[PDB]
Amino acid sequence: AKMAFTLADRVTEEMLADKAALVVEVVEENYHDAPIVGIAVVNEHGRFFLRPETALADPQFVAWLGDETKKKSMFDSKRAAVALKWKGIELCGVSFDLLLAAYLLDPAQGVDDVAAAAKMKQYEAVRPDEAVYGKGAKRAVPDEPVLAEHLVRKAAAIWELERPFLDELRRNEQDRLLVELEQPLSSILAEMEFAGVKVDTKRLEQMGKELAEQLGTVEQRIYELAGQEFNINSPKQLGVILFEKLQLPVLKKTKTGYSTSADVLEKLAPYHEIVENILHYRQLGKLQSTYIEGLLKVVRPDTKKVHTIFNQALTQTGRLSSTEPNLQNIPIRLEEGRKIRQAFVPSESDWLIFAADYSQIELRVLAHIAEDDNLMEAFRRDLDIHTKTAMDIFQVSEDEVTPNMRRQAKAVNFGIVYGISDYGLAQNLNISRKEAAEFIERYFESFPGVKRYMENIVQEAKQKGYVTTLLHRRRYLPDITSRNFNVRSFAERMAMNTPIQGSAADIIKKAMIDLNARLKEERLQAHLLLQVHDELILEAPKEEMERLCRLVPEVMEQAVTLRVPLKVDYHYGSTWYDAK
DNA sequence: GCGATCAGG
DNA sequence: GCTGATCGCA
Ligand SMILES: OC[C@H]1O[C@@](CO)(O[C@H]2O[C@H](CO)[C@@H](O)[C@H](O)[C@H]2O)[C@@H](O)[C@@H]1O
Ligand SMILES: [Mg+2]
Repeated sequence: AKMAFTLADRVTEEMLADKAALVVEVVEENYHDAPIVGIAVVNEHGRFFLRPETALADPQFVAWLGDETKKKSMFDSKRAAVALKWKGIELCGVSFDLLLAAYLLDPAQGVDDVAAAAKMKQYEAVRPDEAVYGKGAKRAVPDEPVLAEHLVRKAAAIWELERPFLDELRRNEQDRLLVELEQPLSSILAEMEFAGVKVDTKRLEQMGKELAEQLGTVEQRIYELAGQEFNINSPKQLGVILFEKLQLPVLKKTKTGYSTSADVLEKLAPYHEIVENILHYRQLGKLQSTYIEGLLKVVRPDTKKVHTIFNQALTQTGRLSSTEPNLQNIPIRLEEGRKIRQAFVPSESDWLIFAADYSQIELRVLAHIAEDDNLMEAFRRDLDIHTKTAMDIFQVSEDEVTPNMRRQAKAVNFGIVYGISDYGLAQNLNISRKEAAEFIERYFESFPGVKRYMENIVQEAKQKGYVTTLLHRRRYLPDITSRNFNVRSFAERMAMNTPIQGSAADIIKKAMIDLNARLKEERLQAHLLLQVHDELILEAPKEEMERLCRLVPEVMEQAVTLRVPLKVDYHYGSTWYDAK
């Protein structure tokens, strides 16, 4: 059953054909400055395995890799491209990425390796990576014979699977989504990750010192009020102190014990002074452990930069995710946590951070897809959407909208943007499910077009089995037919929400591609560093700010043309914190 | 390893 | 509502 192939000791001309399935294996999960353990090539002439030290030192092979006219089919090309960038080698001509193809066909399958993608087309002549490399403290690279056969089988699977995957994408009207959006985006993300973001470690360390002192003060105060010392970080130990020793009311319980989440503590604060201190401790501890110590752990000592990895094939909405570190959830709401952003600085002297964000892109997308007259008019007038929503649902003039009314209208809009249930809204506003439902009812009366859309999209999901986005991304919802109210309800809200969130994801991805093309045409040194769902973060020479102030918003606003305009806000400064 | 927690959009 | 990082405890 063994698969034939040549275990080459040298690179030959037949290995450099203009079309091939290529495997440049990086076993380490985090591929930054990571080892390439082997290379496999499959083309019209045969199957070949090459030792990295050999292939990567060969001028012809390196030239072949960087030749845009020599087309390669791969799985997770970004991983290979980045690992190669760290070695000063350019990878060009990737015309098909099986990971991205599988992801577009069905994001819910969780395809994470060639074997998983192959199984989608009943191809099983390849082993899962985990079976070959193991996992955890057991994860390691097998002897050459085992490694070589695995890489060749993966290349062979890619070679065989390109056509059927492209055929199905074509049927789904997703061929352009792969070739014109996701694949070009993959290269841009590779550049962003490789560039990394500079961190002011001295500043971070100084902050940690301060928090350490503040944590010590609050920590001691907590034992003072509790009358004893315990592990505040232990929900179990803390639960004992709060609900047994101090006799605080049990307003909520968890699957295993007493609930001590912030929302619960907030309600208990009036009963005892220890509560506010626990909350403060929680806040400081979160910053210290996750955003100070955690960040410092992944900063590269030599360059002082962090190189995140964007997972482009994970979410069912089309959004990106960020890891090691996660740069999509750096604090900003509270001033104390916001200061963390002062640690993210430009990578060069006299450069600045530039940040541009879409203003309410999700609700604008909803106005467009639902063709709701009221919502479209609101955005055409560039109204404060929360104030407008409050005016409509509570039936009052703009002057009559109170701060509490706007806050609740804003919560309703938040619920619409993320597709939360009436139960979730009730929880967020600390009201009854019935009152939350009444708010939603009033909203649909004010925005009948949105109501019709939500009804129609649910019916469409049930009829076709999936829902789609502006650029044809797809999400299957098998649970839409469940006879279980909760399971079905969740699916219906995803049917409602995915076209909204997913289309917003499509738009910013296209904006990134359009922006990089524009930056190159204008020969600006400015470059993308991060994407945080509805915002783009760049760095550039201070002398390019004025040009970026006009260029970036324009490109982002013109990425697509909707029934309502798109609006982009922007700021720049010496640190990410200052780009506000 | 996994629940409980909390950060962002 | 989701994804990722932390912690404590299995
Ligand atoms: O290279 C990213 C790419 O690989 C997958 C597996 O095919 O994820 C792996 O690498 C990520 C970055 O280190 C990890 O977060 C993840 O746990 C690991 O399996 C894909 O999901 C991703 O698109
Ligand atoms: Mg915004």
